[PDB]
Amino acid sequence: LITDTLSPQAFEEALRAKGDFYHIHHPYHIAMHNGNATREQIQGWVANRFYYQTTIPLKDAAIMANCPDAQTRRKWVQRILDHDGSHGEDGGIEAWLRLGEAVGLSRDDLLSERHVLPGVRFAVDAYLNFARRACWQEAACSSLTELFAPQIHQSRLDSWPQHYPWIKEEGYFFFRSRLSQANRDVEHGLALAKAYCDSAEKQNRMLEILQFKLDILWSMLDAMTMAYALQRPPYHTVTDKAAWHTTRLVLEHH
Amino acid sequence: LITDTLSPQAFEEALRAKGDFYHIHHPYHIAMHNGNATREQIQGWVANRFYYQTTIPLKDAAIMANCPDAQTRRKWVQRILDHDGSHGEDGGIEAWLRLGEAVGLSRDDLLSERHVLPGVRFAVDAYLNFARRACWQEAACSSLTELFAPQIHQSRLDSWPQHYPWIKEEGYFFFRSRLSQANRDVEHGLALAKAYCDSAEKQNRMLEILQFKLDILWSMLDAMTMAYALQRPPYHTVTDKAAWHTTRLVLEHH
Ligand SMILES: O=C(O)c1cc(C(=O)O)c2c(n1)C(=O)C(=O)c1cc(C(=O)O)[nH]c1-2
Ligand SMILES: O=C(O)c1cc(C(=O)O)c2c(n1)C(=O)C(=O)c1cc(C(=O)O)[nH]c1-2
Ligand SMILES: [Cl-]
Ligand SMILES: [Cl-]
Repeated sequence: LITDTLSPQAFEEALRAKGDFYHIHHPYHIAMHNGNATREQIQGWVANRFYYQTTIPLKDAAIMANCPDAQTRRKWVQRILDHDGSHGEDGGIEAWLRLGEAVGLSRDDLLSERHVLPGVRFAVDAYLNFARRACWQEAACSSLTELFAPQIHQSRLDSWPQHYPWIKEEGYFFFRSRLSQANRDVEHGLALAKAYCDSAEKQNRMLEILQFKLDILWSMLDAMTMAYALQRPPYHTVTDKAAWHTTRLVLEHH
Repeated sequence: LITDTLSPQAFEEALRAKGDFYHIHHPYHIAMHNGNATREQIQGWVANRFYYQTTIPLKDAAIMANCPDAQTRRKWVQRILDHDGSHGEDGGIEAWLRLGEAVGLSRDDLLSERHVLPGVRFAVDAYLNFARRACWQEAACSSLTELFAPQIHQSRLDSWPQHYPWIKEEGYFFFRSRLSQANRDVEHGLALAKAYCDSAEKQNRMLEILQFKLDILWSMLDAMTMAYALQRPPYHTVTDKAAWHTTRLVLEHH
């Protein structure tokens, strides 16, 4: 715990130290990196991570709605454009659908969101609800797990082709695009964090907010582990079919 | 799937059939019932389920905030009284703390909420968030897993004394109190559902809301299983200490 307020430069390094808990250290990721994941595990990861990807623009729009500073909104909106496309070009959500196709899943497999597990849904929804309710500065700075993302994207680019040569080349476009996007994103996030977190109280709170974000990522992979590695998906004692709910209940009627 | 609107009696039958997916069928519950859970597994369950218990009055207050009908509010507030108590350590939250003491945990172990796993937190927070955002009728009716609760309370009253004689008597007061309270609650909840859900569209929607509620309960137990049965609590690959966030971030500073 911080007792005497860190300088902006020392505070940046305390945020970066949270990378010790990044999801690159989760066994599910480690198995994929080492070549020990199954195709079913890879497909399940791609289908479930699509729910996070399609939530990113929702959460960034939520931050914008709570942010009365036009300067900050002019920069932040680029995140929405990167994922949704500008306009019919493509964008990150389309690139994720192409990763789906590269691992053998149809566009409808991903777009239906029928394979998204409830533990993934509750973790990703927690991110959106924080973004809706927290002050904009706190919600914007919870993006800063992006500090650690280029390293994980590059790890996949380096390892997957050797172990999983059946994954089509087009599939890798998203990970390569993020090497530059995540870097520009954090150039903004860090400036915000270092300006805003100017007391020991705000610095400790922000570190706890970043821990919450890391917990979301870890918990998504825990749900995937139960379902696809341990043959304990929801209701496995009662049925062999998927029985969980499949609807963003507060955003869509059915 | 319902095509032609069910009668109120047939709709009740449809709600009751969802009991097939109730958490009495989860392996973590089954192990406790059969006498095969460890003292640590039982203590972890009591500490984590306290986060659900302390959220119930928050959720019920959220329902009331969204309910412009005074008649309904006059009935619903009794749920808040039941958990918070009319006076003194009276109430269900205090009874759960006494269950904590009966299994060997202090009041601070529970009140600090330091043992609450992120997967339990995100599932339970999903409940609260639905109650804050959905229409009051739908949020109220998501209580209807109470249809199945007296049986699970009775299962513990029947099995635990013999398997776990070290659990102190006073521990069993909460489960016994809920045999009557859950029945009083569902009298109202089922009357509301049968009156409100008077079209095929509303009936289909409500069965999906009840499934969402079932999925929350199942996912809480999946998180406990990872941490306490499978030796895979968060961050186990990089630390032996608890490193998850421990704060209701949007409701308390820290
Ligand atoms: O593949 C990954 O492991 C990973 C992790 C994260 C993260 O650290 O939050 C993001 C992404 N990918 C990603 O593709 C993405 O567009 C993204 C946006 C954000 C954010 O919080 O706004 N995180 C991440
Ligand atoms: O011990 C159990 O398995 C169990 C289950 C549930 C449930 O079915 O939602 C409740 C409770 N307990 C409980 O003690 C309680 O006070 C309660 C209120 C509610 C509700 O949704 O408002 N559910 C439950
Ligand atoms: Cl990224
Ligand atoms: Cl109950």
